[PDB]
Amino acid sequence: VEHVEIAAFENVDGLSSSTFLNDVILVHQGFPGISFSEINTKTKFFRKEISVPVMVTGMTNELGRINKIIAEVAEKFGIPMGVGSQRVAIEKAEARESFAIVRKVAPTIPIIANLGMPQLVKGYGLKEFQDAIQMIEADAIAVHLNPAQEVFQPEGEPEYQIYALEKLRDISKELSVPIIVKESGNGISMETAKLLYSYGIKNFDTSGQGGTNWIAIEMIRDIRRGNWKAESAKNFLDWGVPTAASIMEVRYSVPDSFLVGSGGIRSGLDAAKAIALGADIAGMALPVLKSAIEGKESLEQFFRKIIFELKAAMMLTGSKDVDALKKTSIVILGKLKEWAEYRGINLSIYEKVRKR
Amino acid sequence: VEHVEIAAFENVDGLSSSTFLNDVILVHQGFPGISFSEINTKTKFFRKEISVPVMVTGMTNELGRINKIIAEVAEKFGIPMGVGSQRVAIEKAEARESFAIVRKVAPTIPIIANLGMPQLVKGYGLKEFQDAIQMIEADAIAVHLNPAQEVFQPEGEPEYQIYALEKLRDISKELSVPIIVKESGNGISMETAKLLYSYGIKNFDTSGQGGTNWIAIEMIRDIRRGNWKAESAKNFLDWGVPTAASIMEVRYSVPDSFLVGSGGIRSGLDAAKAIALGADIAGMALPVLKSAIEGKESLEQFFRKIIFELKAAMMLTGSKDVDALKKTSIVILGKLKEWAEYRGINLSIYEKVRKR
Amino acid sequence: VEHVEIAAFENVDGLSSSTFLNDVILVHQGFPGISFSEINTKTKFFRKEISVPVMVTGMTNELGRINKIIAEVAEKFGIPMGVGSQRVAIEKAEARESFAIVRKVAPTIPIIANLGMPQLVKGYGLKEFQDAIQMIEADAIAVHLNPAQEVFQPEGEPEYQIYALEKLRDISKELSVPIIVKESGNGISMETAKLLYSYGIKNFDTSGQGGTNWIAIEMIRDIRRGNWKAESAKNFLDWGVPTAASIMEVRYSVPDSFLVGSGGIRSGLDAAKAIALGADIAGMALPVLKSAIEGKESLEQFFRKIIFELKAAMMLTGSKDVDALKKTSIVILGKLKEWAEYRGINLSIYEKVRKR
Amino acid sequence: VEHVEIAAFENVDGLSSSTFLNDVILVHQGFPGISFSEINTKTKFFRKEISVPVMVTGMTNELGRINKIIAEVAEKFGIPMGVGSQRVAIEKAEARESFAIVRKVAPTIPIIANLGMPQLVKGYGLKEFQDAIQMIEADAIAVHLNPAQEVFQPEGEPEYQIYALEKLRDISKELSVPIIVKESGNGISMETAKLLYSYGIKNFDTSGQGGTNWIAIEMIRDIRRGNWKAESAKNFLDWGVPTAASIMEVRYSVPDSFLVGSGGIRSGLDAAKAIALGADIAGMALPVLKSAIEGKESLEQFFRKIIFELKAAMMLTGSKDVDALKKTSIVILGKLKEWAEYRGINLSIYEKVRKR
Ligand SMILES: Cc1cc2nc3c(=O)[nH]c(=O)nc-3n(C[C@H](O)[C@H](O)[C@H](O)COP(=O)(O)O)c2cc1C
Ligand SMILES: Cc1cc2nc3c(=O)[nH]c(=O)nc-3n(C[C@H](O)[C@H](O)[C@H](O)COP(=O)(O)O)c2cc1C
Ligand SMILES: Cc1cc2nc3c(=O)[nH]c(=O)nc-3n(C[C@H](O)[C@H](O)[C@H](O)COP(=O)(O)O)c2cc1C
Ligand SMILES: Cc1cc2nc3c(=O)[nH]c(=O)nc-3n(C[C@H](O)[C@H](O)[C@H](O)COP(=O)(O)O)c2cc1C
Repeated sequence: VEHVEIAAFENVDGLSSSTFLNDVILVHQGFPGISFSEINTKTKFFRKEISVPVMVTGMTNELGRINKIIAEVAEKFGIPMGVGSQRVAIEKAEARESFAIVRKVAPTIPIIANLGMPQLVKGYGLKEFQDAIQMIEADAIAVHLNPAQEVFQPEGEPEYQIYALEKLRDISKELSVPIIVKESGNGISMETAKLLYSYGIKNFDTSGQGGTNWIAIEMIRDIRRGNWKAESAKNFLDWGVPTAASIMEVRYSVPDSFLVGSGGIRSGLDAAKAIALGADIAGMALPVLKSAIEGKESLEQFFRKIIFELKAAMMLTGSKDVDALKKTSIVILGKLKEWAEYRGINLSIYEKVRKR
Repeated sequence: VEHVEIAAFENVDGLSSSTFLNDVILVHQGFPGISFSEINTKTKFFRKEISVPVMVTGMTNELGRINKIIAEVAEKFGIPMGVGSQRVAIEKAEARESFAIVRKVAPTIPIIANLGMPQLVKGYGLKEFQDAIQMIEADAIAVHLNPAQEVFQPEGEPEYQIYALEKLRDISKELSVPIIVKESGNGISMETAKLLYSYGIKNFDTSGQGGTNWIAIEMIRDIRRGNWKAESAKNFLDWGVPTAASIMEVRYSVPDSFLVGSGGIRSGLDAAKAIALGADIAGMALPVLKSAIEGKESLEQFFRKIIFELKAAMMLTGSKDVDALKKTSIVILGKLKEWAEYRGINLSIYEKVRKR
Repeated sequence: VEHVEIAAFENVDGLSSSTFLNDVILVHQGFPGISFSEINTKTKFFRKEISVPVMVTGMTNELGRINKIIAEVAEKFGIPMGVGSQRVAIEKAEARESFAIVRKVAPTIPIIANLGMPQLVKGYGLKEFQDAIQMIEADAIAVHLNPAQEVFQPEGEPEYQIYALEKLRDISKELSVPIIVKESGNGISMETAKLLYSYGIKNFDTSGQGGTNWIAIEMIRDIRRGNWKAESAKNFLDWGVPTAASIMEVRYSVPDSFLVGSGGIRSGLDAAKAIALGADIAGMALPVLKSAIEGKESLEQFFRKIIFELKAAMMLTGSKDVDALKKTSIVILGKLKEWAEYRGINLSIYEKVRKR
Repeated sequence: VEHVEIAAFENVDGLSSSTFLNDVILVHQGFPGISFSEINTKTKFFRKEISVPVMVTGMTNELGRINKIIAEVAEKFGIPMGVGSQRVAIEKAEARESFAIVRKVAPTIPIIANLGMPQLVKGYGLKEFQDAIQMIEADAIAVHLNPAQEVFQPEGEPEYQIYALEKLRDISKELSVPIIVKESGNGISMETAKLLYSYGIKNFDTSGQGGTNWIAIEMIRDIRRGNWKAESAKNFLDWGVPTAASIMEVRYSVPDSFLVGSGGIRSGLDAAKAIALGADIAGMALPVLKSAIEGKESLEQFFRKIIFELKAAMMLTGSKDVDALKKTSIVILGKLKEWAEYRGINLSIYEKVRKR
């Protein structure tokens, strides 16, 4: 598919965009108070325990073999996996297999189902959610927001009438698993998290700018068909809430949330920063795709590296476990500091909130 | 004409200058609450409704055909258009046509007459103003300030005594249509807006630095004649109030103003930022000229793009209409923030005023 | 002489240093409320009136012809002129003419004698000071501080003991003309100004970093002799109080001072900024020397250029005279803002002070 | 030895790291109030007086000759010298000489022993400490922290259980000399300083980032071995507390500490800055190694240069002695300013603490 081709092989990772993660420093503790072998990376993911506080977030036959590779490696490492949109599989019986195998190959890890928010204004509802969940015996379902991508694509247009949320709220009352609302690379602001929260959504995946740039992907699609919209997309390459800013806004405005910090997480250090900032876990998509494309051992080496990097940051902050990481001392500098200040985030009360 | 030749084909657009608009961020809303097709870009321009909150601002035989192109396309898109200085048409009856074509080809949109503050200093009075208006059946008249251009031009030297403002006030009480006071690239400060406001001026067009650089144009003219003033002009290339700062200072110092945010507006995103910051409409001149020179179809495509970009910023901020855009969430960072703080602009109270 | 050779023809103007004047913005006024021909640049210099608020500051047969040129042009333009150090003329009768000529060629302007603070640590006293004054019928005497130069020069080491100030205080009591204390490229701090003030010094010339870099001059002298001190000098190239910061410190700590704002003043805009910030007049040395070396007509053109640029800044700020310019609206940003804040300069009470 | 090979000949000094000392400005005093020849650089180092407030910090048969050169030059200049880790000398009776020579060739200066904190959880205790000290007749012992280096090295893992401090605390009551706790290039934070202080540690050596980058050194070791941990070390090159930030944090959090400011000290201006910021003395390692390798006269010239540079900064700040330097006027700007602010270092109570 053209989207996968562009994302994996063109220069669109963080193109003219920023996570603001470089504005976050984890304070080095020269006397850690622990040994490396005592570091415990285990944490809760709803009703299950996972081995490392990171998930693979959703990415849409050839698509099913990447999904297979990702799922088996995720299972091995005890990390949760989101699948990409299950709309095609809801509609076409054939496509059901390229999702199913996930649970054949990953019996124990949390698996998160996926449908787009715009589908809720287009006839999708309780049944479809139940089908997407059943299809992979999912432990949760992610509902994704991608208005920026939809705005810049040749075809169709974004529809996010409030009805979607009213329906989602109804759905949440009969679903057997939790709902996560996630972005797709442009981030969740406090106004959006408060709005979602007001309809009963308590679980968020920031998916901020700085990682996969979908506006850049549509720019490329546009250039490829000589569409003038490409020039317009260029103006919006840096559009969105940066991941680090998104983590703060969501944690601040809904302190009881379960929070995935994703969008440009490219190292275990990035993952450690996201968690220390306020996330409960870090999410990754694009670098998982690129490694899985190289093959199973490449993705295994990828996760070994991400996990080493995470434990390195844990060790060097004297953080024996994830709960300790979430309260370790940080510095916030530069644009992220200015962002937080303008946005009314009292850093003093932020600190308190991130640490509880 | 030399000035048009230099503006169109030399490197004078934003030369060593800045709008400060890069310090303005529109907060992305992942659940916009609207569909793209419900976005309404209509707004008021004095007694008329326009289709988009953007105007072409004034730009001075061959200058009549560019005006004709601009005017038929502005009519098509339902956007207001200011003409360039009518001085030559007051002084020569034969220059009237290159303005009279405007109303034949654009019978319904607001059309804004144009005379200089220099003409008012020099004994233009009511009749000249009435004649400029009648010549194009104008819906208002813009009076331009260009002391910087006058300072640096090979020939002549500016006069801006308060007697001209006494004249303007006298004229305004007998005119059939409102007066807009606009700059020409170097922007309107709070002192200047307040002074004008004390003389009954309520409508402003910021025309701040960052776009067409008239000091740069005169520097080039000076270079061309081997005039030593070109070195002095170079020291002044970054002179003036940046467009974003000017929007802020005028809205802050005259809360009730009708305000055009102009000077370096080059995209529908720039336009959306200017309006969200505090302008009622965005103005553009130079890129409209450059597209009109290419032709009617080039300029039609230019406007479709501006409009698409505007609506994309409204969609992605959850702004269903121009009133909502005016109150959407922003971040102010960097030098603009330092500018505002130094100039006594409480950013807390600024938010209140811009949202009303 | 080697110092003039290096200053005039090597890369030492602003080398790795900064005036901080780029952090000072004069607020553009689109309706100035004055005309260009009514602008009055006349100001006071002790008991004389000068035509422009700028002086040539001191610069050390061939040295007497550059002085002669500078003096005749300064007389022509009505601007005060400091001579360079008169030590050699106190020490040798023959060296007197290369100064004396000054007063033959420049009978009316203020002329400022020059002796070093190192001469006061070394046994110059009243008579030597009187002789320096009489030799050129000076209207004031400058005593220069150059400890950085002395530190890094190949030969010898600085002495700035307190008895030299006791001596200056005593001398000042029997002198017929005022004493100005000036630096030589490294700027005057509030601690230094307050100390000088406690001994009766009322008149200061900032000579801050960002213009002529004397540490760079000595570095080059050191390099030219294979002297290892060159590498040490390199580490101190950005040593000193930037001119803009020095102006603020002296104005704030000695509000009643007469203040020359100098050190890196390279245009009439620089000069206008220095005065707006708090100086009574601006000072220049190096670019005058460079022009003088090309000849009298070149220097005449240089002054015409400086004056035009000063009047342009006055015009475009609506400042009818120097007193108006001193209270015109400014913006302070960036490092200078941070400098001022850290040094306890409340930017609100600073405004009050500079405006009186 | 590989670590010396890499430190001395690869690009690892300040690689992707920063001391933050460029954010510290010493205020120039154009009238110093002292002479160069009167400047007194003597200061206390526990029970001894040293000639200059700088030490050589510890660096680990050809390792002995470098040590012998360093020690004899340090003796000549009256500067204290730390040795590298004595672990091998404890285990191997042959290695004792390459440390003991130090004391034959430097009978009078303070000599500082060295063992690593992780040894305390691996069998080392009072006896090994007494041994280390006796072997070189030490005046103090340094216990080093190098967790970041141990994390990234091919072989092994960092062990810093609290037991190590419990043991160290016991040892401290029976040792005949003081204990200094030092980092090794990644700096000491307030949490770590306060933790050490709670176990009785009063003496600290910041060894902050910006100088020798041990994560970089291990990265190169990993590269050379084809180890994938190299890619992970690259992610951590800028990890740690910058030297200037560490000096502020330790002085702030343990105001009566004896404090060595080290990590990236490369000139006497860096040393002066470190001292004025709040250190008692400055420490250097890498540049001493590099000079020692070139030979005795090179190292002699190096110290001459450092000392001249320190006295230059003392002269130019009007600091007659080390006590005066510690209270001289400074400006803190930029990232260091932001770091201190985030970390709750009230810059006003900081000023008091560092000046007492
Ligand atoms: C090829 C590709 C396909 C994607 N498809 C989906 C999708 O079907 N569902 C969805 O929720 N997110 C989708 N995502 C968005 C990711 O889940 C993630 O939110 C975003 O890429 C930011 O993370 P990253 O920077 O680690 O890639 C897709 C991303 C990629 C790269
Ligand atoms: C070629 C040209 C001619 C102009 N002539 C006029 C004029 O006659 N009247 C006037 O009010 N403004 C004049 N303008 C100023 C514009 O109206 C506008 O204020 C300024 O160029 C800043 O907007 P921009 O950056 O979008 O060009 C002129 C601008 C251009 C480029
Ligand atoms: C070649 C040269 C020689 C100087 N000699 C003197 C001196 O004799 N007396 C003194 O007070 N200042 C001396 N100055 C310092 C200047 O008066 C002035 O303070 C300094 O150069 C900063 O101004 P500028 O950046 O405009 O050069 C000298 C400067 C130059 C360039
Ligand atoms: C080659 C080398 C070996 C080192 N070995 C030791 C060691 O044995 N003990 C120790 O405490 N620190 C050791 N250090 C760290 C230094 O003492 C110092 O803390 C660090 O290098 C930062 O200072 P610098 O940037 O001036 O080198 C070593 C440094 C170098 C360059």
